[PDB]
Amino acid sequence: MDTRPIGFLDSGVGGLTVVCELIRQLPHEKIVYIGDSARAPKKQIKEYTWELVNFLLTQNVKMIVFACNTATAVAWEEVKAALDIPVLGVVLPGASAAIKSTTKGQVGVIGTPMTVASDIYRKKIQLLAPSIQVRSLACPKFVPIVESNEMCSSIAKKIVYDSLAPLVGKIDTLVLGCTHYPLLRPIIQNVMGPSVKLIDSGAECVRDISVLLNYFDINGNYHQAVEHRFFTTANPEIFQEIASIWLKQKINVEHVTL
Amino acid sequence: MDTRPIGFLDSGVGGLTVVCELIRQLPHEKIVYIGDSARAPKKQIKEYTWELVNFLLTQNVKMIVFACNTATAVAWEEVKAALDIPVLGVVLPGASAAIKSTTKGQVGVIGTPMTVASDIYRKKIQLLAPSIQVRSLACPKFVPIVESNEMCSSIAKKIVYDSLAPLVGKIDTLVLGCTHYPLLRPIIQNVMGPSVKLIDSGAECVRDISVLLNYFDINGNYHQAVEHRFFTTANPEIFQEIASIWLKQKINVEHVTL
Ligand SMILES: N[C@H](C[C@H](Cc1ccc2ccccc2c1)C(=O)O)C(=O)O
Ligand SMILES: N[C@H](C[C@H](Cc1ccc2ccccc2c1)C(=O)O)C(=O)O
Repeated sequence: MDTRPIGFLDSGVGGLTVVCELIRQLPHEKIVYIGDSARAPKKQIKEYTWELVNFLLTQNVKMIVFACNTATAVAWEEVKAALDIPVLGVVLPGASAAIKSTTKGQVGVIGTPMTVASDIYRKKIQLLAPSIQVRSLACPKFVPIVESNEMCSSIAKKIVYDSLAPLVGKIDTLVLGCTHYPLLRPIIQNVMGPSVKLIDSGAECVRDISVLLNYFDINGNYHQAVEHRFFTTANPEIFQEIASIWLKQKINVEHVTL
Repeated sequence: MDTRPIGFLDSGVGGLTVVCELIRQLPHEKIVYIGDSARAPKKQIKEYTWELVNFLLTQNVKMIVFACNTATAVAWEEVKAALDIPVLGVVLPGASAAIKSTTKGQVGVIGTPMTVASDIYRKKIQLLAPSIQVRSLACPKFVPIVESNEMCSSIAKKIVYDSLAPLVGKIDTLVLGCTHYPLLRPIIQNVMGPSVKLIDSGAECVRDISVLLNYFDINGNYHQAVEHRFFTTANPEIFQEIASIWLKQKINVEHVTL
């Protein structure tokens, strides 16, 4: 019965992969997505996140999903306990998925410099499972390559190659700790080898959403969505581009100023 | 960090399959299981369930799982909204799993006479997804066959055969709507044919538990369980038997009188 949309707060266009996963897994659910392209330390990030949470709230969402790994690591738990509606991040489900797929216990997590600096993935993994060895590594060149949509670029494959070098042959499972990275998946697989299982946090988060939607009895109509709404705090046009390619369809973005 | 056990309230020994699923999927979690073998209408079942909930509560559980389809259908939602700790049933996750696996939209759910009379599975399936055709059918001879542990019995296979006749070739997916039935799985598959996907509610419930344990940040120690405790309101010895076979190990049952 609940026709209210699920809200997504991202730091830019990265979270959009989480969205493509939702549309893929729960075609009937409606979406409210706000990506704070503009703006860019920690305490300051909480403030920014809250601004985006309040907006999602004024959009009557039944749920809020932190599609941003950094935001999750900094405010997720706080915002989660301060609201009555469900709030989940992409970090925990990716860590839990990794914990369960590790064969030897040597886990590698890559991601944004800030996500890695927050060291959230390590702290969660070794909190639920202390014995597992976690190896984190920032890949600052990955995000720019994705937004360029030049993944097949042999120039890109080199960056992926050189960037992962430090982890090659040292881990049994690698966590794509940035929602941008699922677009570099094939390349990442090759560079690591078929012996390394890759965990897509965003995708693992969507699989958690259905379970949560059930548990809190707030599902939408399974046979009916189309009323999707996207908000960005800057670069509305470049946003439409990237978003229209990943979601394979032109989408209407609305320039917002919180 | 949460070392509190997960509580299981069953109507007898059936729920034990849900337990074997937990032990299988989350070996580290601890268990408190109460099966009300004694006692046996609707309003009266709520009272009985509550008695078992209060007991589980006096056992300091961090979660309560209705391992009984009938109890779930009658009190789950009530007890769930009256407690601060998480409470999930086996019905919803089995219905949601069926909704998602149905190819044509012709779903068949079997189970206990009471579960079927409650018509809970139909109501939930056509509530979340109105267009799906749901065909329910009581198999009162199934439970007795399982407790006898004579499944390979050609006499049993006949009962399974004749009991499912009404659904054969009329559904694309069949829901094992009784926690007892997973033990008759092979037989049930043959009688339906490889074109029918079977949904094991109990198993689908356990897969939901991990997601919930995460969400409510109440996981136990992943590397440590052994402190499992079983309580039955009658027939403690016959209980030890059945339980020791399904769980492949002698287990200590405690005769309780709520
Ligand atoms: N996800 C990266 C940017 C983030 C930075 C960032 C992290 C959190 C934010 C929260 C609210 C508004 C803006 C934010 C920006 C990162 O490097 O981890 C990107 O989309 O380029
Ligand atoms: N699960 C069946 C018994 C149940 C009956 C039943 C249903 C709910 C109960 C709740 C509390 C105490 C006893 C109960 C007994 C059924 O037929 O659906 C069995 O184990 O034989």
